[PDB]
Amino acid sequence: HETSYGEVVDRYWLNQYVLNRETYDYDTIQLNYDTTALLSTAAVQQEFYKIYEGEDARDKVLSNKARITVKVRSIQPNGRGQATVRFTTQQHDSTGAVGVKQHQIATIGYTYVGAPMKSSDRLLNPLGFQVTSYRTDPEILLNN
Amino acid sequence: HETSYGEVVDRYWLNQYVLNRETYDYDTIQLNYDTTALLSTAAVQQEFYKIYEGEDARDKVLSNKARITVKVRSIQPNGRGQATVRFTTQQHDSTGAVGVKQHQIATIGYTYVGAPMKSSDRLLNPLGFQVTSYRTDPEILLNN
Repeated sequence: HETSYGEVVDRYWLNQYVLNRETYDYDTIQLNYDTTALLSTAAVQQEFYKIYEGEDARDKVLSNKARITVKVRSIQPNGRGQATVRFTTQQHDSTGAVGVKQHQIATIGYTYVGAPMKSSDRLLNPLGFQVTSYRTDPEILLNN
Repeated sequence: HETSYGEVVDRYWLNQYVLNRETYDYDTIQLNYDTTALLSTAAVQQEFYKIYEGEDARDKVLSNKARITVKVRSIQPNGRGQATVRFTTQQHDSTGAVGVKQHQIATIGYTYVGAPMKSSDRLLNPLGFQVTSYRTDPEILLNN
């Protein structure tokens, strides 16, 4: 139960993680941010929080004047606690300007630590899913 | 695996159901509505959809001019496929008018039907959680 809960359950949590972390939408940002934090180890929390700190904090810069919309294309767990997630992001400014679609890959380390101590956390993270490492990179696209 | 996945997992799904079904928030209604539909049997879907149909359709009436905020207080599964959920609702109009807090009980029948056929559904409902019956009633409050 620590390493994996099988492909379907691991994909559920990985999907929830990528969607909540990579989406930028003022309408849902409280939920997206809190979900991402809940599902991250302390070290990954600190990495994520920096996106929302400082002069370039994403919420300060985008405000309610742009959305970053995320489409997950595939999720491949290796069954050993790592996964890759292929996803696209695209920024839509409230003015109607649309950015170029970005093809990305998240490389994710994860584990399940057991039911959280606090009832409130346990209600939203029953198995103690925790992302232990997270990075994103451009996808390789070999055109023919 | 059909009747229950244990208290912690059943509470996760029951909580998600009540929050998504009973919350009214224009900012999250697409997600709330779709989640509720996904997690309901066809018969329960038809009951839920009626809230959003006709002249008194809740989205038509409240628009983006009010929110109904939900606080779940307790969730008691019986381990046999039924649960009660104690929750409060309170309407906040965008003007600042606030309604009286409503103390409610949801009586819920549920089951798990297995991984959905469609990949898209399976990513959001990995175990095939399905609400098979759902009603809400005022909570009994015996004051002393």
